[PDB]
Amino acid sequence: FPNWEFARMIKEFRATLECHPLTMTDPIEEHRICVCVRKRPLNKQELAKKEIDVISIPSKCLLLVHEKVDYLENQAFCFDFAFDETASNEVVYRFTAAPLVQTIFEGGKATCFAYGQTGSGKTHTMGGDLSKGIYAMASADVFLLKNQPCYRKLGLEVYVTFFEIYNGKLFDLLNKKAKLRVLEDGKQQVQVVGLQEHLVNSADDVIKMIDMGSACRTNSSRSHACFQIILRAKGRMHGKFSLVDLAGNERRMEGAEINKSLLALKECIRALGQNKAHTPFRESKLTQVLRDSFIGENSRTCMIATISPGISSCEYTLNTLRYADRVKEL
Ligand SMILES: Nc1ncnc2c1ncn2[C@@H]1O[C@H](COP(=O)(O)OP(=O)(O)O)[C@@H](O)[C@H]1O
Ligand SMILES: [Mg+2]
Repeated sequence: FPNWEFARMIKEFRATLECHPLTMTDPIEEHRICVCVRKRPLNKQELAKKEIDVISIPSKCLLLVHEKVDYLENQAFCFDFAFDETASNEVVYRFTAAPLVQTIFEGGKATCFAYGQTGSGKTHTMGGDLSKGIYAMASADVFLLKNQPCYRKLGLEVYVTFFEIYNGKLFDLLNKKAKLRVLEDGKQQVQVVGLQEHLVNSADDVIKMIDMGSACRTNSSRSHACFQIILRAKGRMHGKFSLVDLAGNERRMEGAEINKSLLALKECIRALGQNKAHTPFRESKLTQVLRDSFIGENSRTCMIATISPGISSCEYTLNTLRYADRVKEL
């Protein structure tokens, strides 16, 4: 009843729109830079306040934003994958993090980020509803891949880390929120001093670590959480996957550290894209710690831009989409 016949126009547009959504049998794609969008459904509180759903997904790659002016104006965005409200964590995982698990076994570096406004679904995507969770699904597949004959030969051990970044400070979530320190040497290599890697022999051990870690993390909407899977051959690093649940991108309080951090990340992803010798890693603790993952022939990244579909979040949604749009730009 409040926001005009805008809801009626949106419904009429949806009834005419013939859709071609993503399914689980669609072939997995191999991208150096994979940029996705994930729309979460309206919650019970949003449905109670009569929030209009202003997002449609007519294909595996296309996202539409419905704007009132006062007549319907539809804005289109194109991504590698667009996940609608029917997409489970399992479906999202398949097309994002899952193809990057093999990368770490070939001796590469992989990164996976969940980016978007607070309440959009980043933690739900990475950690789980409480149901997995990209961290758990990646961990499970790491242990399946290392039990295979090809890789069982390599003599690989699996280590894990889990830390958060808040106000330019790193805290170890597996070692009682200890304030670690990030150092850079004369060759631009970065080390997190005091960060202990934990040896794990099963995905069940990792789940206990994530749960141990998630219990620590607190507002958790103002911090980045980074979970790492590290493959070591004989103590020598073979491969690394870093999975990050970023701080909310929406904007007295502080959001200047977050915004510079997110801007720095975009530039680092963009630079990996262009196979550049230098990227502005130093501009944030997040990019400094992940420096190693934005360089190399066999370094790959995925970003999942999570969006809240309600009319009230429209401006924040457009900011998220505009940012994700500039992440994979030649
Ligand atoms: N795709 C989804 N399907 C169902 N519920 C979701 C989905 N994404 C998010 N939610 C729910 O919405 C709420 C907020 O999500 P959350 O992951 O905490 O957001 P964020 O980390 O981006 O701030 C939670 O109760 C969560 O389970
Ligand atoms: Mg969260």
